[PDB]
Amino acid sequence: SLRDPAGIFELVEVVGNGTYGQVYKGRHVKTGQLAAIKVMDVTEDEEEEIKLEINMLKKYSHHRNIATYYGAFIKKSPPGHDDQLWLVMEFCGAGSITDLVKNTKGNTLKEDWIAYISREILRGLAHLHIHHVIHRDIKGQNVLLTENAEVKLVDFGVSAQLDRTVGRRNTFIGTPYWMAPEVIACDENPDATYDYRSDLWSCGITAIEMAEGAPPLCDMHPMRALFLIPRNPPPRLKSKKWSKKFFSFIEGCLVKNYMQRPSTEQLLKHPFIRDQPNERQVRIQLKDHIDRTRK
Amino acid sequence: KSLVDIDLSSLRDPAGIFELVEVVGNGTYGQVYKGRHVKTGQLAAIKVMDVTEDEEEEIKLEINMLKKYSHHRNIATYYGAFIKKSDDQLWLVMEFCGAGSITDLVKNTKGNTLKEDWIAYISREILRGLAHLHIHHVIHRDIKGQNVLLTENAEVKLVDFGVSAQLDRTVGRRNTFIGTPYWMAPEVIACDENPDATYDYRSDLWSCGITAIEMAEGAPPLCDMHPMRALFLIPRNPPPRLKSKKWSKKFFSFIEGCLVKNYMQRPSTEQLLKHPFIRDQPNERQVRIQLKDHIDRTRK
Repeated sequence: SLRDPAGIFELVEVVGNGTYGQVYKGRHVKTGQLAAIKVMDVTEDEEEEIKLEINMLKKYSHHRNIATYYGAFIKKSPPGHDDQLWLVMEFCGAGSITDLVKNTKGNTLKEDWIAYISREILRGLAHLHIHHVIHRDIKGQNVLLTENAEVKLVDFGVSAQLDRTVGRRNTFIGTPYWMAPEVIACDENPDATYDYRSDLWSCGITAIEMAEGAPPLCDMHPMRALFLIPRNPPPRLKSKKWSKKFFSFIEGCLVKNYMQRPSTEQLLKHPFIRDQPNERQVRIQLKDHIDRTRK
Repeated sequence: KSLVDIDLSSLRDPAGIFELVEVVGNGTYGQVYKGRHVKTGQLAAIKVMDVTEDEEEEIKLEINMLKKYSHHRNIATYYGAFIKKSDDQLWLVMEFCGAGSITDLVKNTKGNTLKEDWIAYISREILRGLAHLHIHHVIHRDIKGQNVLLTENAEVKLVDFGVSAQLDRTVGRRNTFIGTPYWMAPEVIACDENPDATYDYRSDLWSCGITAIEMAEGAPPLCDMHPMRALFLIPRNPPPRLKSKKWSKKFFSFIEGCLVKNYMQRPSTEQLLKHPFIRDQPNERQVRIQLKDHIDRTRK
C-alpha cells in the first residue's frame, strides 16, 4: 500500500502548477537522485483505487518521450480533508521548456528548436492517444529536457484519470491559458468534453509559449481569458519573423472546434514537424544552450 | 494583547519575529503551517509560498495596497509578510485558531448538518467580521466554511492573510489561477452580460449565504459537479435554496437575501445584520456553550 514519503522523497523546488496539482523538482533523500513529483489532492482513504488506476497506466510511461514512473506516496490529513498524493517520475536534468525560454535572451526559442521540441511532444502524445489516454496537462512547465535535449512529458494520464474516478473535494478551475475551447463550459458546450484532441490545442499554445515566452492572453485576468478563449479567433504568433510553415502548424493545432481539429498522427505529418533537415544541429545547439544557461 | 514588533508595511526577514514549529513537508501550495511569535510564544498560522527573486517588486507593490483596519474579534489578525531567503519563501502570518474550521465542524456532526440556531450564530459572527472589513473598504473575497475558524474558546473568526491586497492569491503566478467556483457570486464570473467580472462588498454576502447552506447540508450547492460546469451554471441557475423543508421561514428568508443574483439588488452587510434570522437570537448564550462543549468533546 501507498506510503508516507518522509525520509524517501522530499520536494526541493516548484517546476509547475497545472490542471490538477503542482509539479516539483524532488529528491530521493538517501541518494540525492532527482525526481519530478506531481502533488495532487485526492479523496481521503481511496489508496486501493488510486493504486489500481496508477497500475493500469504506468506501462505507458516507459516511452522515450514520457518521464518514467518511479512510485507513488500518500500524505494523510485531518478527517474530512483530502489526502495528498505524490506521483514520482524521472526528472530530466535540464528542467522545463518554460524555464529554458525564461532563461533565453528575448524569451524566444529559435524556430527549428520549436519544431524539434513540438515533434517530441507530439510523439509522446501519440503514444498516449493510441492507448486511449488523454494527458490533459500539456504546457511548457510539464515538458522537460535532459542535458542532451531529449524531451519528455511529465505525467502519463494519472492526474486526468484520478480526477474522473477517485476525485477530491479540493477542486479548482486552474490556470486557463492552455485550455482548448471544448474544456471551457458555455451555451453550445454545457458539459465540457474529455477528448484527446484537447491535448493538441495545448501543444499549439505550448509552441506559442516557446516562441514568445508566454501563452496568449498571459497579461489578462484569468477569468476574462476563460471567457475569451471560446469567443476569440484562434491565437496566432505576433511576429511576422516566423515561417509560413510555423503559422500553418499553429493553425492546425488551434482549430477551435475539436471535431475539425487534426489528430496527433495528422500533425506529425505537418511540414513544420515532418521536415527537419537540421535536427542533429538543433540537438547540438540545445545541448550547448542548456550548458550555457546552467553557468 | 497587541504584538509590538508587527509591521504591516514592510517585507522583512522573519528571524527573531516568527518561527515555524513543524517541517514544511506538504509543499508550498494551499498549505498553512504551525508557527510561533518568538517574543510572546503565541502560536501563529504561517502560509508558506515559494516566490522567485524577481517577484519581490510585485510583493512590495501589493504590500503598499494593504488597507488599514484594527483588530476585530471576528477576524483572525493578520500579522504581516516576511521573506525567508534561499526561489525564496514568502510567509504570510496570522493569529492561530486551534479548533478547526466551520467545514470541519459540520463534517464531524452526525448527518453533516448543524442545528439552525448554530447557523444563525455563526452566520452573524461572519457578518460582523465582514462589516468591519466592508466599512474599511475591504472585500474579503473568499468566504467559505474552510475560511471561518473556531478558537478553543468557541470564537468565530474569518481567515485574514492580508485580504485587502490578496497577497495569497497572486505570488508565484498564483494570480493566473482560478480557484474553486462554488462560493462565487454571479458578478465575479465572466459571461456575455458580465464581460468584466468584478468583486463587490456584496460578493461576500452571497458567499455568506452559500456558507450557511454549507452548514445546513454539509456542502455548498453543486459541490461535486465539475468546476467548469458549475462556473457556467452559477450565473444561470436560480438562487440556490435549502433542500429540506425542516428549516424555518426566517432561515429561507435569510438565504433569499444573501443569494440575490444581481449584486445591485442584494442587501448590504448592515441590512443583513438586521434580518430577523441574524438579529433575533434568544438562545445565543446557550449556543456558545454548546459550541464550546462540542469543541471540548472533539479535542478529546
